Amino acid sequence: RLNQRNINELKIFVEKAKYYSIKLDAIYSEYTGAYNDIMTYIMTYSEGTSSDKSKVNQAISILKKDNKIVNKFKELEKIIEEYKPMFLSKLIDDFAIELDQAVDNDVSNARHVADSYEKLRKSVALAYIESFDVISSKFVDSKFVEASKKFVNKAKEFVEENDLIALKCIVKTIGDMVNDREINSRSRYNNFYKKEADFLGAAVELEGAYKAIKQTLL
Repeated sequence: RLNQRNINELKIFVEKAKYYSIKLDAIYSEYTGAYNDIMTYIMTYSEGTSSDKSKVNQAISILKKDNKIVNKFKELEKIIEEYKPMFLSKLIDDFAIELDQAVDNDVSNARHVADSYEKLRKSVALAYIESFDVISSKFVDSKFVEASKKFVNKAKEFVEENDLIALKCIVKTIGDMVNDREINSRSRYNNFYKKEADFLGAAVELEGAYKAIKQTLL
């Protein structure tokens, strides 16, 4: 009856986007060294600890190279094509432009490129939550829809603390629920991340609300 097609949509979204977090971690793992070389050069140059712009021109050049980072980001946008917020698309295009216009020895664009990269990485994690928000919204069940808004809001507070760590937990947690496996309410990071607990709280409320729906479709 009611809610089956809502459940199919969510199941199809979570499965399509199963690798969304690991593919974001791939961008981090590959480009973190480029980012730090920029951040470190700036702070070191900032205190008149001399100039080695080579490390920035190298950093910028490895970001630019073969459009790999832009296309890795465009892949993530397409994984959530049907639900992608406009806040993602603009930032990807703006970051492409920003990179395209980065010139050698121009250190201020560098800081800006670094800044846009960390913001874009965050937006990507926020874009998974957004998509979850759009799908969950469509459900005809007060409890699930109310559980979903708290889930979404605690997922966002978690992402503000650590985008990459939060995104990993969000994908897993919604992965587990949708695959009918018990949500684990234990902090996976032993409360090192202070927002994880509130998120898993919202998740086990969501979990009870999802289960009741599944009971209606038996």
